[PDB]
Amino acid sequence: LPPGWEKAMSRSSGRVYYFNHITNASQWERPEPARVRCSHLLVKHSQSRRPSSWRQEKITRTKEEALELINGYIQKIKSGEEDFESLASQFSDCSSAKARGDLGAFSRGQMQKPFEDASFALRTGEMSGPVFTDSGIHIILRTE
Ligand SMILES: C[C@@H]1C[C@H]2[C@@H]3CCC4=CC(=O)C=C[C@]4(C)[C@@]3(F)[C@@H](O)C[C@]2(C)[C@@]1(O)C(=O)COP(=O)(O)O
Repeated sequence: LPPGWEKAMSRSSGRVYYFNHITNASQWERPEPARVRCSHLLVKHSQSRRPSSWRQEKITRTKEEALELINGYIQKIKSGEEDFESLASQFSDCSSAKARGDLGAFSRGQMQKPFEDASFALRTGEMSGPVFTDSGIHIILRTE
């Protein structure tokens, strides 16, 4: 399949699914651009390189607590209960929250590598799983 995909077996149901080890995306169905546009939702934690945001002057949550928050947001976005944009605007620990998480367009070479690799491995309209950087934990949405 496309870059980074492996076949796996559901631990609960036993049904085949597909997992991407670059984006941390997972899906039931069987699955590089010079520039991409992405949005993100960042949840910071106490070990983030800058443990502060517009939401909270001192970010004290643990990495484990941050991951739980990220996992919950992913659930709500995938279920359609919430839009990615809505959750980014409300809960992202990044100044880009004011722009619905939009970071604009970019080529490779500009940023932290796990974020870059995930961004360039996503298809248009596809969303990542939890992506870990020195900043915290990200959900990334490729928009263009
Ligand atoms: C890992 C994220 C993603 C970064 C952005 C990727 C795209 C980009 C390309 C550029 O050419 C210039 C800027 C951006 C838009 C980008 F690099 C930056 O905004 C920084 C981003 C969000 C980031 O590193 C961050 O979350 C820093 O947060 P803290 O510093 O608080 O730890």
